[PDB]
Amino acid sequence: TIWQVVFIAFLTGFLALVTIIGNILVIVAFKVNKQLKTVNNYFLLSLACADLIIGVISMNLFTTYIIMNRWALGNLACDLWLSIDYVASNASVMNLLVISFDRYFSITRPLTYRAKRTTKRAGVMIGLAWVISFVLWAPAILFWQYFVGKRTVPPGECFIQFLSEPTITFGTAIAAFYMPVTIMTILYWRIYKETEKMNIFEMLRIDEGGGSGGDEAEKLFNQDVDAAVRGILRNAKLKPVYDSLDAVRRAALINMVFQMGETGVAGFTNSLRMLQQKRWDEAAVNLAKSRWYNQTPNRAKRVITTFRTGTWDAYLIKEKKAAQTLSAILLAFIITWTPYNIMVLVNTFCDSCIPKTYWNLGYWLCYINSTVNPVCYALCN
Ligand SMILES: C[N+]1(C)[C@@H]2C[C@@H](OC(=O)[C@H](CO)c3ccccc3)C[C@H]1[C@@H]1O[C@@H]12
Repeated sequence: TIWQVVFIAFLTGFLALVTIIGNILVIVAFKVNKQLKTVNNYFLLSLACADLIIGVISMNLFTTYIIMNRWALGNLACDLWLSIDYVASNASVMNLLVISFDRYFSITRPLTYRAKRTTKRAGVMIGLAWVISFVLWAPAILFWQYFVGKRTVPPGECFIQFLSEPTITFGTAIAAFYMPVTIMTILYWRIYKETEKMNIFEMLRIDEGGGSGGDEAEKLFNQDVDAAVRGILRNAKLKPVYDSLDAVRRAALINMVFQMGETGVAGFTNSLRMLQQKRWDEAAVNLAKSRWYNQTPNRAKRVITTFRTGTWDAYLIKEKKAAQTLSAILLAFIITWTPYNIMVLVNTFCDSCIPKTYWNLGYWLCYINSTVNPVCYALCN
């Protein structure tokens, strides 16, 4: 009847504005605050831009196609709305690929990539993403009916002409969803597994606020770490303490030797006794009331915490939070776009087995994915 139409228009209207509000609020928080324009947060701007377009146009136009059950906007308004919807969502999956590429190279190759992530290279990746999405859809939707010589799409309805064949649509489905999802699936596991994955060499790197050095600097750094341990073994007051410590707290001991020298570390008599006597809680308070905690508090606070917990929980707080963001992003993407692509996968091997009702619900389900992304920004960061 029409009673369900009213309810349909209310629910679809609610999701339209809340997507827009969420996206606009993100952009304002990017243009105002100069502390949110980072490398990874710059890619979240392109996502907020693409999702905003869908919320203001695609969400508003596709609703009328369901309500009136007919397209009454013309032929020039049809091919444009499809181009807008397909380019923005294609730039969207390109943005997600760039986001997933940044974290994968920052973990796998932290020596020759972490110091290469600039704003210049970030602006190009986004710029190219929007251009590539344009070349693949705009001519294929606008200038395909002319190459044929006629418009296959009948008046009153609206759909892409070159995607009439289920075979082509399926091929489009794989390269565009199945292939990026499987890639981002492999990347995410590589990032989540290589979380720790944490040695002394990188431990010092953080405390120094240090950066990735050359290939030769790694040869010298290893010799310095190896020679530091030899000095601890030579030391008659450090050797018994160092030997009783585990591989995690051993490195934390070298952290102080690298800083204050072997002799300076040997000063903490009461602390070293507590470390050998497995009294971690008492040594943490003890090391926090020295001159070392007052000279370099942030460096000490991470070393002291390493002693207390016995884990690398003081050097992964920024990296684990970076994985929680991507986890919330790809989860919403594979839970919404999948039921549509499942149908595309199925529709390829049959004729009439998937109702237009399910194609509509499968279509609208992907729209709300653009709404979760602004929420994931306030749910993680
Ligand atoms: C708005 N949608 C609902 C349409 C259908 C789906 O997209 C797809 O599944 C296909 C590939 O399977 C696709 C279309 C365009 C761009 C990339 C993929 C989700 C989004 C996307 O803009 C389209």
